[PDB]
Amino acid sequence: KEMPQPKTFGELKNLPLLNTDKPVQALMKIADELGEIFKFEAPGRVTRYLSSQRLIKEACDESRFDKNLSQALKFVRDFAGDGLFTSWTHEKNWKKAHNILLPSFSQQAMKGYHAMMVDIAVQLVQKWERLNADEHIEVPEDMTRLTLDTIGLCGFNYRFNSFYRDQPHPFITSMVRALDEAMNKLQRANPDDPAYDENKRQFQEDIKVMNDLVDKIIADRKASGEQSDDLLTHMLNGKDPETGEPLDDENIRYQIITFLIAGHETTSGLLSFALYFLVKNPHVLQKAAEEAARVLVDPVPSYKQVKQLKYVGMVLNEALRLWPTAPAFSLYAKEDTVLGGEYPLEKGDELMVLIPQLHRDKTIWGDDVEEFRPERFENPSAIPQHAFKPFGNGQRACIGQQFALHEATLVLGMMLKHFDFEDHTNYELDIKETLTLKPEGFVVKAKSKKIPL
Ligand code: MNH
Ligand SMILES: CC(C)C1=CC2=CC[C@@H]3[C@](C)(CCC[C@@]3(C)C(=O)N[C@@H](Cc3c[nH]c4ccccc34)C(=O)O)[C@H]2CC1
Repeated sequence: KEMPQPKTFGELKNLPLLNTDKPVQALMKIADELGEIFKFEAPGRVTRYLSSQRLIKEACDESRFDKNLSQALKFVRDFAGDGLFTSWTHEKNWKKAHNILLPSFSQQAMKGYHAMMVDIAVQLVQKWERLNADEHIEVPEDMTRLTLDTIGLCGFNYRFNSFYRDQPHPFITSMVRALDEAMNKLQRANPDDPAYDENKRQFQEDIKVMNDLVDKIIADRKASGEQSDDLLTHMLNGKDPETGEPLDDENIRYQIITFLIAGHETTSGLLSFALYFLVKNPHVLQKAAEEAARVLVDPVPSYKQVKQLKYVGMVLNEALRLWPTAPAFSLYAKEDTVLGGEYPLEKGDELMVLIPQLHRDKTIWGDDVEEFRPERFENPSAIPQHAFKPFGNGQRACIGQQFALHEATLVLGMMLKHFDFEDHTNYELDIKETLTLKPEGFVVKAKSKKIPL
């Protein structure tokens, strides 16, 4: 049949609909109006936005569809290169890096990172214990300090020392400005008016800053023979069991840059949304706080204790349901195929999965999809295949999922053990869109339960 399409702007087709500060939220409203699938046309390109589990369960069939690099990922590839996130599945360096790194990101590998994660989580708790009575917490700012420092220390034994600064690390200044330039180029019609030579100049300088610190990190480690159990040691020593080859130093740099992007606001967003929903749902906060107090009986949490924070895990899954912090991914058709018995696609045709809309499919979740209810995840096995996809799909799924959830469960556990929280401004959710999503200006007050560390 005829696929629905949103409003057009003459020869510009649908392109101006993404000339907005909040394109994901705009696409969600278009999905609300048009339903499970809509065509999006621009001069020279056509994609289809999927919102229903019924169609997304077919999109997630790896025999029929593979990961596409969206324009967003193609612009990020200028500095993330052939790292896992910005590689095609058919690139030799994708399969090598995947085989070498995947065992180092397992639930079981988190035992080795736990001590380092505790180091940064304790720095967060001590910061909040040390605030004066009249002061508040800038939640996304503090969560980003935690997640960046955690990936720096577990990733390559580097301390960003985010709790010791207002001003970002020079690497982060360049990474954030490079990510901004990549996202800004999406809505940039003609990028060659002489105003955009200065953007392009700044872009090349930020790439050089990122390449220089990371190449130096790798070079320093190769020299010292120092064997830290971090991802960088794993990458310098590891061999792909298929090819028998290791990663080269350039590819290792791209992997580190990719991990630092991922571990920044994409991961801290989960913690910012989780705390937002907890302060807006005080009975849910109380239930999560009762679990944290019952389970976290030692001054520092153990790996086994974090694994026993079941309700805190449910809280984080329910935050990922409503506001997944990497809210879309792109696929292409491996062969001519028919989607949902109705939508014929040619080989190469592109799909975009709109994850926030998938997570609001009433046929899966029931009518009250806007409610924050962690009890939806009492038994995560009960969720049908391809209904809950905040970490993407199949062999191209998030490699960091167990790392992100261990980090988030540990620190949210400790926060709920150590503090009562107040929504002292009655904060109005305002979701800022970058490469990720965050509750912009989210602030709370934390009152110590005066429990020692
Ligand atoms: C919450 C936190 C969080 C979310 C919601 C998340 C979401 C995603 C989604 C969705 C994809 C699939 C993208 C696509 O185009 O299909 C993906 C791919 C990826 N992610 Mn993770 N990601 C992390 C944290 C997250 N990632 C962390 C932390 C790391 C590493 C330290 C990480 C490293 C990756 C890598 C690497 C890939 C690419 C995997 C592959 O294609 O082989 N990540
Ligand atoms: C780096 C990772 C984390 C990201 C992945 C993304 C995937 C989908 C993106 C994204 C959410 C940013 C907003 C545009 C959107 C929804 C998209 O459809 N974009 C399509 C369609 C599109 C929009 N503008 C374009 C300009 C040219 C070509 C295509 C487009 C695309 O990027 O391809 C974006 C966030 C950043």
